Amino acid sequence: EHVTGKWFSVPELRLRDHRFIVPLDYSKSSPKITVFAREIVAVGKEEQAMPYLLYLQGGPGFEGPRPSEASGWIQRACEEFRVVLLDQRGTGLSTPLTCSSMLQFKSAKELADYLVHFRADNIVKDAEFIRVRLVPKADPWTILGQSFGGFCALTYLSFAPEGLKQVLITGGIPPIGKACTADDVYEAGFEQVARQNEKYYKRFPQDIEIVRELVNYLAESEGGGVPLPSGGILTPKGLQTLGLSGLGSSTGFERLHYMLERVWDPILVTGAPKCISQFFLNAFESWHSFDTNPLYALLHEAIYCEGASSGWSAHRLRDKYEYKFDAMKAVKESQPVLFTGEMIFPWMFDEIHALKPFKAAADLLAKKEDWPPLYDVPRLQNNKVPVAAAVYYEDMYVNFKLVTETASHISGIRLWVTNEFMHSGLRDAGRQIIDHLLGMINGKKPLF
Amino acid sequence: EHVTGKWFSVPELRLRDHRFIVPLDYSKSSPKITVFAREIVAVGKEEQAMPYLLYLQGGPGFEGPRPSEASGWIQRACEEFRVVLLDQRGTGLSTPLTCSSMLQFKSAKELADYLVHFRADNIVKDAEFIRVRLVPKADPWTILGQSFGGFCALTYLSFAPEGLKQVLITGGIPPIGKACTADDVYEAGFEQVARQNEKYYKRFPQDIEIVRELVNYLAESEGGGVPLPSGGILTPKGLQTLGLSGLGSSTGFERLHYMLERVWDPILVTGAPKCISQFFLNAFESWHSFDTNPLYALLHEAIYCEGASSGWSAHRLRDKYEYKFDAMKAVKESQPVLFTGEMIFPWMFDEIHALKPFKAAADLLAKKEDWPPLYDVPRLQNNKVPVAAAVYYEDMYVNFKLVTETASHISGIRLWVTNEFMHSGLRDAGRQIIDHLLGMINGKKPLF
Amino acid sequence: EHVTGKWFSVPELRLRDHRFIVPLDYSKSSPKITVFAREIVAVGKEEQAMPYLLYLQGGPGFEGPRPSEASGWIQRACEEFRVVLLDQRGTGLSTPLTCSSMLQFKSAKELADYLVHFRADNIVKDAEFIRVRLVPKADPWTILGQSFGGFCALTYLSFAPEGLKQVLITGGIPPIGKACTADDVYEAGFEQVARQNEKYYKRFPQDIEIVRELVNYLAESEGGGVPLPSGGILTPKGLQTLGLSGLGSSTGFERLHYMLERVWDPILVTGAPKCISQFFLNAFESWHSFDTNPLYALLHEAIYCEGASSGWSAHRLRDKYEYKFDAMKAVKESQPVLFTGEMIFPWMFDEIHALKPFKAAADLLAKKEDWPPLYDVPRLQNNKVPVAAAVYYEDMYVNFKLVTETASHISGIRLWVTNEFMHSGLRDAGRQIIDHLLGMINGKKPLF
Amino acid sequence: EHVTGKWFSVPELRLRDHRFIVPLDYSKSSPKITVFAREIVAVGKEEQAMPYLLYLQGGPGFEGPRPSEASGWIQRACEEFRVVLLDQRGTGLSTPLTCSSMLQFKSAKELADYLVHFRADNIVKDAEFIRVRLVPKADPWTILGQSFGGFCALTYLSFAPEGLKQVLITGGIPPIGKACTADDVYEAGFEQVARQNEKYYKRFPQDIEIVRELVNYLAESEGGGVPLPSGGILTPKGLQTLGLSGLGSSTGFERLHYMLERVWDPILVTGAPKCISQFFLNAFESWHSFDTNPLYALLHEAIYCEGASSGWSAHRLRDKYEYKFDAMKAVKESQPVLFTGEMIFPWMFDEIHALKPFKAAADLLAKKEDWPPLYDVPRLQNNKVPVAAAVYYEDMYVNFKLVTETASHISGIRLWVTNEFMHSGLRDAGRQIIDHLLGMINGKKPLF
Repeated sequence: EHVTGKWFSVPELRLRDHRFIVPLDYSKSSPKITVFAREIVAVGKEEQAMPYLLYLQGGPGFEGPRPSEASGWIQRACEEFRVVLLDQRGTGLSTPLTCSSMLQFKSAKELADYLVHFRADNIVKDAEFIRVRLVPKADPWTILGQSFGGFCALTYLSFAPEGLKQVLITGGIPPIGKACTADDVYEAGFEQVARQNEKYYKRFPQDIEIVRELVNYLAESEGGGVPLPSGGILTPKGLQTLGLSGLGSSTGFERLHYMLERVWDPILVTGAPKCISQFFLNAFESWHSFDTNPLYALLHEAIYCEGASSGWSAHRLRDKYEYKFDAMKAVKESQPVLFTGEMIFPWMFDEIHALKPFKAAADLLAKKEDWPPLYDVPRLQNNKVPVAAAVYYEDMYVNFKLVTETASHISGIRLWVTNEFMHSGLRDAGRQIIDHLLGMINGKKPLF
Repeated sequence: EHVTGKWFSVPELRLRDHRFIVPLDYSKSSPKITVFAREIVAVGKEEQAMPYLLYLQGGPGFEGPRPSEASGWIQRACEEFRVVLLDQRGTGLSTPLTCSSMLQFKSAKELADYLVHFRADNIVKDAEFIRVRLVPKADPWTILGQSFGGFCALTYLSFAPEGLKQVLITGGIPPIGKACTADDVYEAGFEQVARQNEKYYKRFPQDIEIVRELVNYLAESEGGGVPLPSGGILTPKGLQTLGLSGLGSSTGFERLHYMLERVWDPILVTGAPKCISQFFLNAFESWHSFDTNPLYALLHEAIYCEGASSGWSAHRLRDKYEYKFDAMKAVKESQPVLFTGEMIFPWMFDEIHALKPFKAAADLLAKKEDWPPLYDVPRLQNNKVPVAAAVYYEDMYVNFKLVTETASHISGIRLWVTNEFMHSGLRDAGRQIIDHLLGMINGKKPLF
Repeated sequence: EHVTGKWFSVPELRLRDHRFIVPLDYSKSSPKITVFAREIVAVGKEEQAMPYLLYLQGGPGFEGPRPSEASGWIQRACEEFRVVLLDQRGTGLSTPLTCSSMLQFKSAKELADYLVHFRADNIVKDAEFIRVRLVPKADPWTILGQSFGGFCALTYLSFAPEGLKQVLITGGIPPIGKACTADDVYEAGFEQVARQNEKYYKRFPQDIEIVRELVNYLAESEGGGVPLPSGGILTPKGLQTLGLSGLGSSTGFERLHYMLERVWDPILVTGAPKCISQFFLNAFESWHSFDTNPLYALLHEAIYCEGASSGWSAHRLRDKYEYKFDAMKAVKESQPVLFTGEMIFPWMFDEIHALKPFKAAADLLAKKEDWPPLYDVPRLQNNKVPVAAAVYYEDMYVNFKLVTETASHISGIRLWVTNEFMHSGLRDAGRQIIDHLLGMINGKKPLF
Repeated sequence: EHVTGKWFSVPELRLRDHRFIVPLDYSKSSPKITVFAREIVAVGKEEQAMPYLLYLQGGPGFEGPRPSEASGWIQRACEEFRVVLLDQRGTGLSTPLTCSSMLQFKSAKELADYLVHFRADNIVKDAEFIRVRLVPKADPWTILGQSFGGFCALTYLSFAPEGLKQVLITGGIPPIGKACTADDVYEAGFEQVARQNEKYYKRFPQDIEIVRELVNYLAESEGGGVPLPSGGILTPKGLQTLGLSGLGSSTGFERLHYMLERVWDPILVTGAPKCISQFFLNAFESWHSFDTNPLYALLHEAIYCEGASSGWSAHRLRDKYEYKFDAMKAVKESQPVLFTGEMIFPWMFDEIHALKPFKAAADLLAKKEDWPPLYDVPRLQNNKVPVAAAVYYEDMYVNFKLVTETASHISGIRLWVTNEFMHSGLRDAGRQIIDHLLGMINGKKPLF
């Protein structure tokens, strides 16, 4: 089954939507799920025969871009390609596993045994099920992957590379070659997270006292925290999560300072006490995404598993660095408190109200040993499909050593190391990323 | 008293903060208030002498711009001046009246006697208190007003105009010359709101069935609306206020369609009912500002009063148009339901959870009939300060027929009527708005 | 003693020469030396007071840029500073140690005791001697260093750091922290040279056979070679030095392909023997710089020495890599012949006619211990001068691993890593380099 | 017989080489010669049908462009045409007549009887033999020629107008209508050469003494000169030959001044004699091209012959101007000494070491009568092929008055006179030269 809507406009572009009915598990005919994609073109090119580009989104539970106008990489891509934006399984409009949707299962065993079908390998099987129907004569297409969309791209080079014309990857080469790589990722991740904290306080020296005051006030409170507007808790452990975007994203240092300006509430009536501001508690409750995209909490470590369980791998490895990462040791010893990022911890399923009912199913995932494979190293060592990659030298989401060690196992890969961009660099000056990566494959900047 | 911080850097900008201690009520010495402003200059110009520019922010209750990069109108303004961004009284870092802050007052009589000090005719006395201390030799300065910041600028042209070099306005010309203009504003408002709804359903035709089905489900639920995560309710009246920014801001039409794509949850497991999605409820609760900036609800109609009571004028006028604006009538007579904007109603203080304790103080303000005046028409009728205004022809938030009569009383005003921007226009290619406005005063485009 | 010439013109640029009389060695009063510098400004600014910039030239033994028009980085720099181009002592117009000029010394010991005064520390004492006489008020100035000019810049951050406003470096961070780093620099050099040879034959597959047929005819010829026009000899060991400019720079891969097409001359008269072409022998003799800049042979390995000898360290290291770099093993075993990098060898003073008499003085330098030091790590660790550096990821001359660890010993250095450019990146796209490196210090890009 | 190679890449361009067998003399069909042309296109256009363009390099005996990137005129031409670069017979890869290769001929008569086949009429026979099997359908093509390449192009319009779509010329219009025009060319040549020397010493006044001191030293030296590194001799007549490219070409004035700074070696040891520098003698030996392209000396005056001999016409014409061009008279009278233009003299074969053995064959050519035709004026007077020419008003190499008489005989020629450019202009402003000349033919700039 395949159905599609009428064309519609946003300023400078034309858009259309497609819906497919596809197997839950390709080992069976039944049950089915819906999968959704949106096709985009520049004005006046609705019927024109052109090459196709597939975009694969940057994170385990995130949806396709949803543009309001032509800008950035989409505007540029539309100068050459039909652009296809795919809503990955369980997110966006492709059978969504919202915090309300996952309450339909009676028991944690049923939820865990459903969630295992949503992973990188099935995302690639759905992309192949789309191009054989969407593309004229079932021709090959180009793919662009950001972050986790780059991990999907290496699974596509490993299995069914016959559909690929050329591959572009931004900030998205994974480590490969072990039954679970998660321990090597987080052991290196804490070192970049520590260095990004160094840069933040070096730029904004005044904040060291502000976070100190706030960590005391949250810890001296009767529960080790304070209630948020949506019935969750803010605690000194919860405060340390702001780094996930506040340190690793391109506007993060700028925004994190402007939020720490508004922490306390003013005394209007004399004799009233000093208090935490409702504006800060509302802003914190709106900063993260886990209460909205819960697959980014549940399936995060499972992207590294290829034959063994992760067992809450980030939570083990925090104990190797907790002499500097404990907020309570920091305030006692007069050290700055350190923020953390791209890593998840068991206690988040206690403090975040929307995750409360999934505490059991998250452990059944964390303990699963029998994860199927994601990559094929003997094939990648023999690859024929052209590959270009943007590699960021100071990236906290994927470590540079793990990238360059892996790049030796892809046969023909060309890559540019640059220091000039954060992990967000396909959004921030995205136009020149697409020009530079296409230029290598197209032959404008030949082997150098 | 006046205190000044150290400079800090944002990409291509240099920023510094100033804090002033100011009378609550200028009729006496004390109590005091703290007022905050941020001074901005381009790289390398911290010590250079240049003309000053003051920005007056566009809404009751809003903080100033908070820039994370140079690019926008601020980049242009920094080519010639050292832009000053003022957090208005009670709105931002200037002793904010957050929800948690307003709970300090023991009775509705105390809160209502305090909120009356937070109007436009005091925001202009703070601006005069600042320039005599901030500007070299206390020289005159130019002022830029967006929306409600234009209403402040007209009080400045009538009271203490001696400090002004020239005035630039975007939207923001009020009706003047009655004791309460709010009836006249809202009688015009429902006409543009009806028109803009026509255009929305002409552009996205399939949404006519999506809102219908949703209004029926919200009417059939127990006690009407479904409960929101913060303890509010989504009634079909609450669904109609979604159009406030959705129909009147430049990105609003596309963003409102992409929200209506997400309404229901998928039937993942057999026998589970059709159900409203946690994503839609969270997005709805994140859409409006009244919990974040409650001073925008409390003092909205009170900007139109000069010695007469508003008495919930927006709610009186709705009954004149109820034959088309009643959502229950639309689902029975198969007509499209209409959304609304820039109008606040009594029931919001029953239903938006953050506003629940302030209902009594909102009625004491709504029934007040002895406000001081905002304007002085005999002085506007003798004005010598140069004035340039950008006037948007199809503006939802201030009406063209009321602007064009008021523009006859300002003695030397030049104004540029255009269809090509919505009310958000200073944030939508603001570089050309500031160049075109300055070109009319400076003499690049002389009178014709 | 100090003299200066009259201004003269070049398209869009106005030049002027200054000549200084300087001691041969400091801590003594005599003998003297002349040192030459050339001031450059954009049109009409000759009388205008501006900041100064000094350019330190990139090869040991090379004269300054000598421009024919305003172009590249000189066109940019003259928008802001009064660029000074320095002919380093022993080069250009500054006491030139030309291949006939050095024949005035009656013995090899006499010559060797002269050449020891021409290192990087004395180049910084010359630059200090210029500033205090040339610059108004004797103020600080900004220094720019390509390659070995970056080695000079780190001695200027080690000794006399008071003269510096800010430092810019390009492909020029030295290794630091050992008595002689040359064995490491070379252990790493043969690794990158092997990589660049792989890319060359991967791009031009036909050249594998053309260098194997050529190495054979040269090995079969008398003495294993053929006579050059100046009476030197071409041998299979001598042919490998084409890799220096051929593999390490930005036009070398193309220039080296167009030269290898020209190797054999045609049979015009039947029965005439197959012979080596005069265009190839003339272009090979014209390809290197050792006939023109003999100081680039004699002092080259000495730039890595502090209190220990080099002892022909590049020749000592090729013995570890012999099995791939030997050209006669390569033809016997049917493998491609490799070309070599920025290395000097004992035999090079026998093959090249211009170097023949300096063979004895080369050994007296190569075996010399008690070289005075160049760097002061305990001052680099607590530096306060701003420093920016362009660092190239696939550089053949300075190894990335040695650069990135040495950058950790400068207190505030802002390096940017890139793969976009080769070592020549200030000549090609030089505008970008000055805008980006100034932008990291000036404030256009703050720390992230 | 025709062969073609595989494609290869340089930055922004794709290149391929074609090799053809042609007769030595078209009247006998034996012996054979191989001719080489390189085809160039922009990226991704290898297969696409677009019009061909032929380029004629225009130094007698010089190699075609040999590009390493897209820049100048080739970057622009490839926006419209399939560019074909022809190595003219006897140079580049088209069976080279280099020094070592001409030494196969047994006697001067054999050599002279070979060289008479390497002229401009046969270059057109070769170019027509290529079009008929390289171009699809054997269609017409556009041609471009600088200098002697425009010489060639008027013989193409004389003898094979069927193949020409249009003609573009950049200062290659010769004076036709006599049996040998060389006496007219050199009579008008010494006038320009004198006026260019007056501009040089007016721009660089300090050089007047430098050349005088150097002419005295060369004349007083043993045997009337100083020995070059290659075993040639620098005599004072040899020093005057710098002007060939030092005056008439675009950077010549700049370069020639920087070279005259380097003349003398310093005195490092007290009482050493003052001496001519090894840098200067190596630079002078590297300045001229006659060692690299001996066909440029041997077949120079032969381009002006159409039935009468040249008889060393430049050497004879010099006698009319000897009162100012003799360097020995100039020093004795205390006048400036003048550099010479593009011209060749009998003594060059006694002083340039590579030319020494060809002295006899040069005189057999210089005495040859019965040279065949080059032009057909009764066809040029009724030509129908479109022609566009860039004509330079102060050109050293082709005299303007000889162009303006010849341009009256071509029927449809449009020419633009300019003083903006020296003779080199197609390499200095390439882009705008091709845009301006095509603009006359295409109808951008109609008759006016």
